[PDB]
Amino acid sequence: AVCPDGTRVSHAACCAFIPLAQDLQETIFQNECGEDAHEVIRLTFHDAIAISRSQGPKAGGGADGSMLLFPTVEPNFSANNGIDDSVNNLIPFMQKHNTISAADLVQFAGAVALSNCPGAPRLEFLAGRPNKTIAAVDGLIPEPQDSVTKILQRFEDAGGFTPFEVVSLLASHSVARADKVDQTIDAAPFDSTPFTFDTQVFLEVLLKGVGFPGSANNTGEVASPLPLGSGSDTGEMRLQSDFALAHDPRTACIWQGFVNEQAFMAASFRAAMSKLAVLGHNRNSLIDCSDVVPVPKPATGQPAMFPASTGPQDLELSCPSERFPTLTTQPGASQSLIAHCPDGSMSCPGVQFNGPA
Ligand code: HEM
Ligand SMILES: *[C@@H]1O[C@H](CO)[C@@H](O[C@@H]2O[C@H](CO)[C@@H](O)[C@H](O)[C@H]2NC(C)=O)[C@H](O)[C@H]1NC(C)=O
Ligand SMILES: *[C@H]1O[C@H](CO)[C@@H](O)[C@H](O)[C@@H]1O
Ligand SMILES: [Ca+2]
Ligand SMILES: [Ca+2]
Ligand SMILES: [Sm+3]
Repeated sequence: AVCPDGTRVSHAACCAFIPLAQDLQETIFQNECGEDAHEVIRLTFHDAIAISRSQGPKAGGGADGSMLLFPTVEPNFSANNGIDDSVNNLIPFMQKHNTISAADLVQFAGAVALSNCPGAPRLEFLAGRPNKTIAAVDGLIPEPQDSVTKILQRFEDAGGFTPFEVVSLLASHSVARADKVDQTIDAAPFDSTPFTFDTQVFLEVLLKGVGFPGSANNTGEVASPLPLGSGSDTGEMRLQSDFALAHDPRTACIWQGFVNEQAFMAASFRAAMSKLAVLGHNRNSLIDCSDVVPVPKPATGQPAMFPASTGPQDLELSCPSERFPTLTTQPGASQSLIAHCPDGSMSCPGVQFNGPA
């Protein structure tokens, strides 16, 4: 088909996603992999994972837009703490771009946001999820204090995910920060490059922790290898769950497998997101609109590196059968601050709408 703007696309049904991408980029992402992109990418996962094979359809409809359609239910569960701002940012798009369902809007917006993160894959995007569902029940969202057994079980119950797929999806923590785990600090990143979809998170979670970016006894948090912060440039935070996954016998070799393996990490993330984005649906019933997902920013191609203040002597390795790669170390005697802002500054407040969530 040829869309009103002149773009030739695979299917006429995909045309409406072109002005939706443009509006999302102009209004909330500004083509950056920043705070508002990060919040939307987390929303794609919390919308989709709230589904349970064992409990039946009444527990939740998966990638069904339930967070937007029932903004006062799930966003208020304690495991969904902080999800409200992303829901309030996307509801105005649901109302304006009103030929696209809330469910499709959530997944597409996640794809567009990810496209702004250098090294991300260009996600598959299928369209056609209905615009009516139910509110999910509580307890379906994994939490950072959860054990690996609990987490792997949640993902298997939700959609048959394998432990490989689960760790693959956690490549999203390469572009992720925390505001609620420690109430005294904002936007504590999970790796030293939270605006770049690289493999640093897999490397850095394997370093010995030496302190905390904020206070020392928050639920779901463990010691960080790069806890130094100053002004708005908050130190790195480490989640108990990511730490546990990196060291458990079921997942340790998969975790290490992504260190310094950018294209493998990106292709694996894409395959698992392909599955996540259609939870609650038969993929044979959705039409393929992958061609209207923006082309991602390319990585620079540089290998992973130990941040200054760290080195191979700091590794806490857990995979007996695979060789840890030989990496260089960024020069410098002490930790560099991790920038609060994509252009390296500290002053970049993201667009935020008020709303019902
Ligand atoms: C065991 C599974 C996971 C757990 C327990 C987990 C936990 C968390 C926690 C606690 C935060 C911090 C929220 C805050 O306090 O502000 C967070 C942030 C984030 N997570 Fe995860 N997560 C997991 C899986 C995922 C997956 C599968 C994705 C996406 C495909 C995802 C994407 C992100 C993003 C992008 C952020 C950053 C949001 C922001 O910076 O505002 N997470 N995660
Ligand atoms: C999907 O459902 C939502 C919620 O019912 C619809 O949102 C309404 O959209 C109209 C414009 O079409 C607005 O006047 C309303 O304010 C919106 N309602 C709410 C509660 O925000 C949306 O239009 C539906 N989309 C599709 C494709 O059917
Ligand atoms: C970042 O900053 C640290 C000091 O905070 C340096 O040691 C490093 O070389 C890099 O410039
Ligand atoms: Ca949902
Ligand atoms: Ca990163
Ligand atoms: Sm946030």
